[PDB]
Amino acid sequence: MHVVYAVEEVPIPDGVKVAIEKTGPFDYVVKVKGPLGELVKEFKNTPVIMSLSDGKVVLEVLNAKKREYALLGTYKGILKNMFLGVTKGWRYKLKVIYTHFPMLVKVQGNQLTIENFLGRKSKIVLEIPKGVKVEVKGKEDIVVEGIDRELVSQFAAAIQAATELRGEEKPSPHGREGGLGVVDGIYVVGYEHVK
RNA sequence: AACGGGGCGCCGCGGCCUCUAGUGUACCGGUUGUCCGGCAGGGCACUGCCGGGCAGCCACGCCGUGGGGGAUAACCGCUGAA
Ligand SMILES: [Mg+2]
Ligand SMILES: [Mg+2]
Ligand SMILES: [Mg+2]
Ligand SMILES: [Mg+2]
Ligand SMILES: [Mg+2]
Repeated sequence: MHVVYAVEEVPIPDGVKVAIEKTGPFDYVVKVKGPLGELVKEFKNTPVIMSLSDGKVVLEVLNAKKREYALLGTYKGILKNMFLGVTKGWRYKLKVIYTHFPMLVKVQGNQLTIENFLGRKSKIVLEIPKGVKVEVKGKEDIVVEGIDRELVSQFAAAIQAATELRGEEKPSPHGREGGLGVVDGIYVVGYEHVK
């Protein structure tokens, strides 16, 4: 379809300061300062016109096709996620599932390490990025907290994918005659806010 | 079974000659037949033949011969609207 003009509005919440700066012909840099910290995002080569209006961010498209009109909801969702990150934060939870070999997960510094995964002598080591806090709850839960939902979710995805094997090392998901197979690893169980 | 850790080959490539092996009509010795009168020394038998063998060359000998980064393929995921 074709759109002569479309507009969307994201209401800025209390205590959150938004700055929008034009760094190019169609580029934007957005800074969101909240109680929990600061978030910075870039929107490059975009048809969406972003502006500020008395506590709201206005997103506008003029003479847009479907591919340009779809960007309004995406930018709205990104801005809402940034606001919720600076206000309440983000906290992703992961579960540690083992069948015979317990997987010792530990956070030392900005390395997170998994030992004894399936009895492997090798140890999985992951570099925790800036602005992500990793905590190990008991022998079964992992918590990743931050103010960037994309960064926190990406790190949780990396943690889950570290325990998934590929190639010839991939074990059979199901057992003999249809039972459960060797399903061992760390599974992202969900998300919530810090506050 | 596997990841991970330790050890070593085979194939190829590039060098080297210390060792070992080959050659080595440089060199040294033994010996057959005949000629130089005999001994000695020697000619020829196309090194006469046999044994050893420096240097050099050489392999059948020795030495070196790697991890990493980037963008990616097949795809696997995060966020995410229409
Ligand atoms: Mg060679
Ligand atoms: Mg000889
Ligand atoms: Mg004589
Ligand atoms: Mg004569
Ligand atoms: Mg002769």
